[PDB]
Amino acid sequence: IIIATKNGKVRGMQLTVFGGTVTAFLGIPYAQPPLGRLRFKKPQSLTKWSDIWNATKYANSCCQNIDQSFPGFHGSEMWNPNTDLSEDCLYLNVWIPAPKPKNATVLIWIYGGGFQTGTSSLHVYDGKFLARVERVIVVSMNYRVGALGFLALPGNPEAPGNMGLFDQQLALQWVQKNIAAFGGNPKSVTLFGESAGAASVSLHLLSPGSHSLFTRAILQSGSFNAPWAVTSLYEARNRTLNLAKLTGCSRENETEIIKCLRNKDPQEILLNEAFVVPYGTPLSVNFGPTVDGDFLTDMPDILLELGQFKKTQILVGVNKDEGTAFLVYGAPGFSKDNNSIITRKEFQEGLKIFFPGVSEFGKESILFHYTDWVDDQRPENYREALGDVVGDYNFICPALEFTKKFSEWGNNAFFYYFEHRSSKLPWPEWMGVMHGYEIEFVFGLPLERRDQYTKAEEILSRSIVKRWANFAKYGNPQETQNQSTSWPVFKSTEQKYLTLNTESTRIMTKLRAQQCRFWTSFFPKV
Ligand SMILES: *[C@@H]1O[C@H](CO[C@@H]2O[C@@H](C)[C@@H](O)[C@@H](O)[C@@H]2O)[C@@H](O[C@@H]2O[C@H](CO)[C@@H](O)[C@H](O)[C@H]2NC(C)=O)[C@H](O)[C@H]1NC(C)=O
Ligand SMILES: *[C@@H]1O[C@H](CO[C@@H]2O[C@@H](C)[C@@H](O)[C@@H](O)[C@@H]2O)[C@@H](O[C@@H]2O[C@H](CO)[C@@H](O)[C@H](O)[C@H]2NC(C)=O)[C@H](O)[C@H]1NC(C)=O
Ligand SMILES: CC(C)(C)OC(=O)N1CCC[C@@H](CNCCOc2cccc3c2ccn3S(=O)(=O)c2ccccc2)C1
Ligand SMILES: *[C@@H]1O[C@H](CO[C@@H]2O[C@@H](C)[C@@H](O)[C@@H](O)[C@@H]2O)[C@@H](O)[C@H](O)[C@H]1NC(C)=O
Ligand SMILES: *[C@@H]1O[C@H](CO)[C@@H](O)[C@H](O)[C@H]1NC(C)=O
Ligand SMILES: *[C@@H]1O[C@H](CO)[C@@H](O)[C@H](O)[C@H]1NC(C)=O
Ligand SMILES: *[C@@H]1O[C@H](CO)[C@@H](O)[C@H](O)[C@H]1NC(C)=O
Ligand code: NA
Repeated sequence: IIIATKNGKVRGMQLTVFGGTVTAFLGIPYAQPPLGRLRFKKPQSLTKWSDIWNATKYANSCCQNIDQSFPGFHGSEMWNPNTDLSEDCLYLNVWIPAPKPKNATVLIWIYGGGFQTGTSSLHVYDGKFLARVERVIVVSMNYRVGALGFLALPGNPEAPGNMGLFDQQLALQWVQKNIAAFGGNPKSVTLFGESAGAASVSLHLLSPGSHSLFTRAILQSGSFNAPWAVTSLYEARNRTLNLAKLTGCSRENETEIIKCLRNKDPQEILLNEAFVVPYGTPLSVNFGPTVDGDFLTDMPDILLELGQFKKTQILVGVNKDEGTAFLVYGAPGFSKDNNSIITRKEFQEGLKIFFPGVSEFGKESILFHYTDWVDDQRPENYREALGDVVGDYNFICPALEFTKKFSEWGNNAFFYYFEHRSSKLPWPEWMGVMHGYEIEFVFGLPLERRDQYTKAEEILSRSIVKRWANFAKYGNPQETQNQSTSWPVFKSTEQKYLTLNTESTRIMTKLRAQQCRFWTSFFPKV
């Protein structure tokens, strides 16, 4: 029931899972609360406590703006924080198998949400199934988001940037110093995350300070080379200064600006974050990763291209309809409550939404490459094209390009294409296999029979869970016992990938070849 850590004792709680037992430690602090004069600073080491810390409920989520477009709708609200927002939010969770394992592989989850939102306490991130079923240890942490986690005055340690990434780093550090006491093997740590969490994972592969803190990496629908993932030094300052003007904190001394932003209430910072950009969408990564010179020593496209990253195996993948979720947050003619048949004029209006600072020719080039129809009279043509545009540009092609470049330096890489639409999916059918809806299969929620997933979904999650765990444990995402399709390595010549679905698991090649030649070779020029 009680584990002694380097900083003090913590008490867990027993959970009944599938006729077995999992020990959860929910809400272990891993840093000094980044409060007062610590706001905007890198996270500070925690002083010991003398009592027994009670880790029996999730801690506070970090301060963040909430998705409000669909009040009462489970499809959006399942992603909103489900614990109190507070700046006092630097906590982590541990699920260990019962009985206490001897030398168990550790899985460390990093949530996404644009670097502006998200929390480790969400139901779909519940690591008790992985601990029960595969006897791995699951760790997840809260990390600062938005301006409070990523506001940047580069060089200035009062606000250097990438704080939330250093939050993540300090938690991986905690697992190294402490996870052996829980029965974990610190020499066998696999990072996994989704969306901005997957982008985070890839930045840890790049950051020298994280290289000794994990073994392997899993990137679900995200990588640092995605266009939303890294803010420029120009942008980051313009955004910091714009936040300052918006809060009356403009000063000539940059340090005085920070001190001024320290005396504002969390809510005034949050209210003004959306408006630091003029191209202002609910899907703006207003404050995100930057080249700080500490976490990130150089522009990550350069480090990737020239082989400057941790050499290890990666598991990378994407969902079939990455882009559809984002169309109901602004694109004209779209609704989750109808089939969103849009016209040519509405499609073009959508490109202006999602490509705000792009030339007319750039937008026409997108229209040209995506509107050469197999049948021009099919009314869903423009609706599905805009979805593919947003998903190929923002997720599928950056992940493929990341996998190609990473594997060219000699490491094994495995790529998947997830094409199963959850039977319990509350969004309409036109949105397909949505961004974020593999997560529940990965965490094994379909393994609970009471949760009214189908039998085929239980088997798909069970196979996925096995492959994730075999990858974490052995660097090889096979399922070796149930005459499963063998998952080949992804090589930049042949570019083989594995499809994930309830019917047949297939090996295909060159996912989205035509679309990604456009996005990776032509569009960066425009
Ligand atoms: C850099 O920032 C300036 C200033 O941003 C404005 O003020 C902030 C407090 C916030 O409210 C933003 O939404 C504002 O736009 C940007 O300059 C503005 O640009 C728009 C059009 O691009 C124009 O209509 C405004 O009048 C401009 N305001 C000022 C004060 O110049 C600028 O576009 C940003 N980007 C770059 C590259 O400079
Ligand atoms: C699908 O719905 C959109 C959104 O309109 C809203 O949501 C509906 C479900 C319903 O509750 C309406 O009362 C709402 O207005 C429709 O987009 C609107 O279309 C009309 C007419 O074309 C236009 O006047 C509005 O400006 C549009 N609103 C936008 C673009 O935000 C769309 O037409 C619907 N399409 C189908 C095929 O049903
Ligand atoms: C939470 C996860 C990541 C699992 O799933 C989703 O978020 N969705 C699924 C359906 C509900 C919606 C929830 N989101 C709320 C606000 O969270 C964000 C703000 C800002 C930029 C964000 C996000 C999220 C991605 N980004 S983004 O990758 O940078 C991007 C930006 C612009 C165009 C395309 C992609 C959406
Ligand atoms: C920590 O928890 C101790 C034991 O509490 C036991 O477990 C919790 C979940 C409750 O169900 C409680 O009724 C049980 O006795 C407490 O005795 C102790 O006071 C707690 N410490 C702090 C600082 O809150
Ligand atoms: C755990 O495994 C590592 C190698 O992966 C080994 O060096 C270490 O001593 C092991 N600890 C145990 C078995 O307690
Ligand atoms: C104001 O600027 C001075 C030098 O320009 C420097 O001490 C620091 O950045 C600011 N002063 C304080 C007390 O923070
Ligand atoms: C393999 O098949 C058996 C049934 O024959 C099933 O009970 C088990 O869960 C499957 N294992 C995996 C890893 O899919
Ligand atoms: Na081309």
